[PDB]
Amino acid sequence: RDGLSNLARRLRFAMKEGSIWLGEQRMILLHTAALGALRKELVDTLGMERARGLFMRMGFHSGVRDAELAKTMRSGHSDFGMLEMGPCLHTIEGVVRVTPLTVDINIAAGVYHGEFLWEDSFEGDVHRQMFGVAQAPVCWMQIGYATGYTSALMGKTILYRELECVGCGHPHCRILGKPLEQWEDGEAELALYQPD
Amino acid sequence: RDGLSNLARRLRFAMKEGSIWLGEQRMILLHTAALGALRKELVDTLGMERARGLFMRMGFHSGVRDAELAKTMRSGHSDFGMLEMGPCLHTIEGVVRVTPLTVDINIAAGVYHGEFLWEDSFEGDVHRQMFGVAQAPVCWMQIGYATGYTSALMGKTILYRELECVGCGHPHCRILGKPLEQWEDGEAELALYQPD
Ligand SMILES: O=[N+]([O-])c1ccc(O)cc1
Ligand SMILES: O=[N+]([O-])c1ccc(O)cc1
Ligand SMILES: [Zn+2]
Ligand SMILES: [Zn+2]
Repeated sequence: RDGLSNLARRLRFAMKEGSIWLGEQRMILLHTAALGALRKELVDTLGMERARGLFMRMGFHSGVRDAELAKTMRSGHSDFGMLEMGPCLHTIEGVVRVTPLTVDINIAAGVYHGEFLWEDSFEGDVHRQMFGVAQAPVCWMQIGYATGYTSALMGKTILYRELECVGCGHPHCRILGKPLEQWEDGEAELALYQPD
Repeated sequence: RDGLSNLARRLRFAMKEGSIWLGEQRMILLHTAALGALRKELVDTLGMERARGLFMRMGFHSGVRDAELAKTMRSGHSDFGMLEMGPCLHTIEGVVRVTPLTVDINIAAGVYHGEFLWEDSFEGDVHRQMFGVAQAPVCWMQIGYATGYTSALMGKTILYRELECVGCGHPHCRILGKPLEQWEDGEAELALYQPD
């Protein structure tokens, strides 16, 4: 659409340089099976908790870099048209089919309240094939990205949580995003986003 | 070499289902910076040697899957034909631009001795900006890839090693693949491909 066809110009493949660039960031195409295998080794080795952390932060970094890109395409787009580049880029990257349910966003006022549908989550899919169906949501990297993108664009922390997840048997994933303090457990969600 | 054009049609973007396909494998587009940041956490917390193995093994799984795909369209393709598909896929993905130097392969006879030139190793050019110049070769995931690809192709253990590598500060990377039996340290090398 207008959010994908436009962000498509920022993507160029250079088989002449063996490289891929999305905006100003170099990219690779990576086999989901390969990342699933890495997940199983990290989970089995560092535990499920330490592992989710590592994936959430990898997602965060990715979401931030795409927010930088989006911000160079500010133009005459609204806050919402700004926001929607995130879901757009997430789709182009082959991670999930993002479907915005309802978004309330003002950047200047520090107001954001967002809810999205996720169809065909790579991360849920991969997780059931490696661990089987899961107790709690598994799209760690995908959530980190949401968190990373939206914080960067708002210049303030916006944590997301998966409300429903394909990893837990549900038909899809579903997520809610809102400012850190608007979260009861928001202090400790933020803790997941720190290395040391 | 010229199989780039052919292999490149196997790669489709399926935005409707938010998914990218290489043959029958689902792929994602991932920022090298984010991958760079996971490598750094892993090196800093698990040890440089222990992270090397994790990425080698992720590479290995990637390679085995491009070999699995290249084994579906071997219509009128010499053994060198099928071998050259690895470098192309690797290049196409955006991991590295690969120059075959001297390839000697006969699958039926167990014959394989390959040397390759690597320019623009994302990995070496990522370990460059996180740990500065390294001392030992640092394109772990990339080498794992060759190893997994050719071993799947030959039906036997082909290990690769880097002779030169940008992450050590040389102009370029250069690799040598050959059967396990023709490596001085081959058995300790095959050991890295096993998970702890
Ligand atoms: O920034 N956002 O609001 C997003 C970005 C990606 C996504 O999958 C969902 C929401
Ligand atoms: O199949 N192979 O021998 C390969 C594959 C990839 C690469 O970068 C070099 C060699
Ligand atoms: Zn999910
Ligand atoms: Zn190298």
